[PDB]
Amino acid sequence: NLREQLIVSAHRWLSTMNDFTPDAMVSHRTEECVTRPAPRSLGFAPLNNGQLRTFFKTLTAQMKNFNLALMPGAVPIVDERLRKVVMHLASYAEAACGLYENEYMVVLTFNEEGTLLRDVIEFADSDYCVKFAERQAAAAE
Amino acid sequence: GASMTLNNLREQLIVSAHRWLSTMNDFTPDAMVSHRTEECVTRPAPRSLGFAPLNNGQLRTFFKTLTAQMKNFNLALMPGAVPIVDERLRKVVMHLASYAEAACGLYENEYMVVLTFNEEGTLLRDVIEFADSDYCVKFAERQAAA
Repeated sequence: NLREQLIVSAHRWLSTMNDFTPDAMVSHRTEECVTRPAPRSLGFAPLNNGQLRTFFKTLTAQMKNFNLALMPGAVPIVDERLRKVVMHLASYAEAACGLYENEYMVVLTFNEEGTLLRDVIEFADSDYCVKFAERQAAAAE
Repeated sequence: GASMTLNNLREQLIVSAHRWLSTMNDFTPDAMVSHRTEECVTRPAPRSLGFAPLNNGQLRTFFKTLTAQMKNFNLALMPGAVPIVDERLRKVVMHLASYAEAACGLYENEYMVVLTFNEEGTLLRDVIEFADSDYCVKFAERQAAA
């Protein structure tokens, strides 16, 4: 059943982000998979798997105990025709300048079998991203 | 008629999602709260913006303010985005861009919206509006300065 497979693959993706190693975080993707941070005002460019893995190499060295979880009451929204899963998520991590806590709407798109990830839209709380960058800059001096 | 067999809830949900967009672009308070169930709320997100949900009456009052302060409003799918439809849950997800003209200049926001419809797919029963919160905060600043 396609709906069940898409949900399994969406939970697997969540699991690989929580593994929080660069190899695990880019696992189970198609060759041409693209990760697209959003909203556009953040100015973060999309990433292929190699660009993403390189970014995670530094991310996983600067943050610890990353956790991604469904928001309370949130469920996977599944479009079987488009092989898409939408999830409302919360993140937590530990940084040099304290705690990181954010909120996201994520759109996952899978291949036609529903077994490999081929697109991610990661729509973050941009106010929090901006504030966190201010915190990092504050620690820089 | 009744003895013909069927092979279209997805198409119905897409029609109602596009109707929601078109009535938003009509940009009158009445149009902007139309085709909703009696208990429907609009839920601003992320939580950091600090806004509680608005019921139909609260939302109409909000839009009376908004339609008095902005001109040439447009709400539309982001470039290249299409509606994402979960027939089982009666949900439609849309990545949207807004445009309007205010006293302080342009209003240009971006959202991920989750519409939930009633079982028949003909009335909106819930909206989550996940906004670009940095833009929201900056636009509040720009408005205060003016």
